Amino acid sequence: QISVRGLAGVENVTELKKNFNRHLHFTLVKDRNVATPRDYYFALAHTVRDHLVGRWIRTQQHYYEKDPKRIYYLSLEFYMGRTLQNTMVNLALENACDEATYQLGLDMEELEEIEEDAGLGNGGLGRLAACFLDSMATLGLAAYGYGIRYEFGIFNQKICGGWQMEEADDWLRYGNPWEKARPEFTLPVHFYGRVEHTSQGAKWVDTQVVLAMPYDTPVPGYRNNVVNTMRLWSAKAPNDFNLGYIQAVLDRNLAENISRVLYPNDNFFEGKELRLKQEYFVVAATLQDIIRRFKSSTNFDAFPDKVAIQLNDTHPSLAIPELMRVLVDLERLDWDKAWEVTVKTCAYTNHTVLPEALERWPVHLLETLLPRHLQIIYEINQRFLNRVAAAFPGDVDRLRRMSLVEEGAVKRINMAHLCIAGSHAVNGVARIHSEILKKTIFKDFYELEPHKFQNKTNGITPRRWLVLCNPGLAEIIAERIGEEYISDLDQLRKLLSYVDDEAFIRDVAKVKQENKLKFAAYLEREYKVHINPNSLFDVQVKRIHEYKRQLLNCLHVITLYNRIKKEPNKFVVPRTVMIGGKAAPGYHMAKMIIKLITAIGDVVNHDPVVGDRLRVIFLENYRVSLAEKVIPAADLSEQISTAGTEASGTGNMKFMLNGALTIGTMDGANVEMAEEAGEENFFIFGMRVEDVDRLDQRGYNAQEYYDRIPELRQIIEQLSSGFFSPKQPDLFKDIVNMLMHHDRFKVFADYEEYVKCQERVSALYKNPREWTRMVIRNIATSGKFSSDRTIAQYAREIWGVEPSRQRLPA
Ligand SMILES: OC[C@H]1O[C@@H](n2cc(-c3ccc4ccccc4c3)nn2)[C@H](O)[C@@H](O)[C@@H]1O
Repeated sequence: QISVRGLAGVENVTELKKNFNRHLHFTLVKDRNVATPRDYYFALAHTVRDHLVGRWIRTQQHYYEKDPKRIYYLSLEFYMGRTLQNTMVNLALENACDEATYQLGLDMEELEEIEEDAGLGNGGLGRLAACFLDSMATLGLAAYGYGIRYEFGIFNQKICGGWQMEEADDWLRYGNPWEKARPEFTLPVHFYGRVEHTSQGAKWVDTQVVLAMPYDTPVPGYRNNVVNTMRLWSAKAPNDFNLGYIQAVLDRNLAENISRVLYPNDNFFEGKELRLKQEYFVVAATLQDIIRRFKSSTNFDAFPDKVAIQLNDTHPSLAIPELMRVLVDLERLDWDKAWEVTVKTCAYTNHTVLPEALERWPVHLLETLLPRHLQIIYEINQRFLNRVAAAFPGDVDRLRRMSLVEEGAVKRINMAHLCIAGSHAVNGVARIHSEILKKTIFKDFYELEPHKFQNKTNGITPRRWLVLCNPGLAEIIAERIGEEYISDLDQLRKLLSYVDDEAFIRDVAKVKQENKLKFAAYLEREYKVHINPNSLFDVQVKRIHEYKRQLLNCLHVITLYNRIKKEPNKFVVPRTVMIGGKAAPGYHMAKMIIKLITAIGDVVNHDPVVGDRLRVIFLENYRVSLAEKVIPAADLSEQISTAGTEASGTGNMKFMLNGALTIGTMDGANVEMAEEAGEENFFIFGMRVEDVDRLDQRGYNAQEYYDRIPELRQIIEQLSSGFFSPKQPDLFKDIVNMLMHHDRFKVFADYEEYVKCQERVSALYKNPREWTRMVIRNIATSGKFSSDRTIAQYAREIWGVEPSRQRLPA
C-alpha cells in the first residue's frame, strides 16, 4: 500500500500464509470453521514471532563472541503497549503481512486491536524505559532491560456516573505470545533474617527465600537484525515452603504476591513493605544474573569496563548496597575496592523534584526486611560524611543536610542521597530540570562533586510515535526526503525547504483531517459519542495530577462556555476539548478533577445554544494504545504544568512530531522544544520559574486574582453554588477551597495569560494555511527529541560505549 511499510514479495506473502495456517492448526488447535478474530490474531502473532527467533539467538551469540560492555537498565516499570505492529515495522514485514492476511480474507488492523497493552507502567517514567529499549537495540548496544513481570499492570479505568472506577488489568488471561519463560535460570532472593559476625566477616543468616523466575521478551532494533532482551522476574515460592498440609500449600501465595501487582502511583511515594520487597526482588535477582554473566566471559577491577547499571529513578537504588554486599561478603573484596567498582558501575537518573515523590524509607522497615543492607548503608553514610567534613570543615548544617540518614520522629533513609553517593553520574531529564537539581535540591552534592552532574534531555522513539501510529504523515515525508530520517530524525530539518510548497502544505493538512475523521469515527463506534471533525481538537492527555493543572484547562473551558452564553450569536472557532488520564486510586483530589471534567461536559454538551461549537469529552482508559490513536488526531497540545514542576514531559514531544501546535508554560522540555522551533512558532504563556520564586517569597494570595478578575469570580461562584452539580450543590467544595486557600500550583496566577494565549490560538486556526505552515516548522525541528539522540548521549557520556548503525547478518 505505502512505501515505508516495506515490500510485499511473492515469496514472502506465500510463506507467511502457510505459516499462519500452520499455527492456526498446530499451535491454536483450531480450523477456519471455528476460529474467532482472537484466534486469527494469535496465529499472526506466532507467525511474526518466528521471524524474531533466528535474529534473537544470533544477536545473543554475537554478544558472547565479541564480549562488549553490557548495559543494564533497571526499572520497576516498562510501559510497552502492543507488540505486533512494532515488530512488523522493525522487521520490514508490515506490507507483506497486510497482503498475506488480505488474501486469507482478514483485515489486519482489526486483528491488531485484539492485542492487550502490556501496561507494566504508570506513565512517563515507564514509557521512557520502553522508548529507551527500542533506541538501544536500534543503536546496536548490548543492552538488557530488567524489571518485574506484574500479573496485573496499571488498572483499567471505567467511568461510572462521572466517577473513576478501577478494575484489574488481567493482561495475561489469554496468554502472552511474546514472552519466553526461562524456569531453568531461576534464582533465589533472600528476605528478613539476621546478621552474624565471624572471624571471616559478616554473614546474613536465617533468611526466608523467594525464587525469581525470568521471562524473556525480544526487543528488535529498526531493520538492523539486532534483537535485545527484556528480562522480567516473576516471584515463586520454594517447594519446601511452609513445609497443616493444605494451609502450607495455600500460603505459597504470600511469597508470590511480590510480583502480583504494579503500584498505581504517578509521581508519588507510598512507603509500603510490599513495594520495598518488589524493589529488592528486582535488584537481587538482576545483580546475580549480571555477575553470573560477567564470570562467564576473579578480577573485579574489570567489572566497570564490562558492566554499566542505569538506575531508573531511585526505585532500584538498593543495587548500590546489594553490589557492595556481594563484593564484600561473598567475593571477599576489601571495602575501598568494592566501593570503587560500585561507583564506576552505577549511574542514576532523577525524574522529579516534588518532595512527596522522593523515596524516604523508614529505618525500622529496612531493619526487619534487609538487616545487612542497613548496616552497609550506615557505613556508606559514615564514609561519605567524613568526605564532606574534610571538604567543608566546620559546616555542621551541611553534614545533616547531606546525610543519607534523616533524623526525626521516625528515622528514614533518603534513597536519592544514597544514589548520588554511589554513582559516577547523576542526570536530569531536560536542561531546565538538570539546572534546578544543581541549584536547589542537590545543591550541596553539586558543590562536593560537580563532575557527577549531567543533563540528558528525554526523547521518544520515532518508530512507535510516527511510523507506527501515523503512517500517512510518515509517507508524505518519505516522498520528499526518503526513508533515512526514521533512524536519523535530524533529517526532518530538510522539510523547512517545503514550508512554502503548496502541495506539501495541502498534504500535511490532508493527513491531519484524515486522522481526525478516523478518530471521530472511533469515538462513535466504541463509545457512541458525537463530535465535529471540523472543530479544533484541543487535547490534554497524561496522568491526572495537581501539578499538571488539568484544572487550569477546566477554567478555560468554562470561560469559553460563559462567553458563548453571554453572546450566543457571535462567531467562535469551534473546539472539541478532550481530556484524559488515570488518577491514582487513593488520590482524592485527582478523582474530584475527573468528576469536574465530566460534570462540565454534562452541562456544555447538552446546551442547545452552544450547538456544536464547544464539546468537552473525557477520554476513558488513557493508555499507550489510545495515545497512538489520539495524538495523530490532535491540533493543539496542552502542556501547562506550573513552571519548575514537570521534569521533562514526553507527551509534548509526541504531539510535536505528529503535527499539533503546543500551548505551554516554559517548563521541562517545552523550553528546548520552543528553542528548536522558534518561540514565534510556539504558544508560550505564564510565569517562568523565576516568577514562581518571586511569588513564593511574597506569598501566593489567590483571593487577589478572584477580586480583580470578574470572569474568574463568575466561575468560582458557579462551582460553589452548584451550577455544575444541581443535585449536590456542594459537590466541588474541596476543589474551590483548595484553589482559594491552599493551591501549591498557582492555577489563578496563570489564568489571565492562559486565556489570552488561547485567543491567539483560535485566531491562527481561522487561517488554515498559516496554521499548517507553523505545523511544518514544528515537525521539521522535532529531530532533537528522538530517543536515538538521547541514548547516543548516555552511551558516550555515561556508559562509555559507541553506538553502531551497522547491520547484523540476517
Ligand atoms: O523522565 C520521564 C518522565 O518521568 C515522569 N515521571 C516521574 C515519575 C515518578 C517519579 C517518582 C516516583 C516515586 C515513587 C513512585 C513512582 C514515581 C514515579 N513518573 N513519571 C516525569 O513526571 C516527566 O516529567 C518525565 O518526562
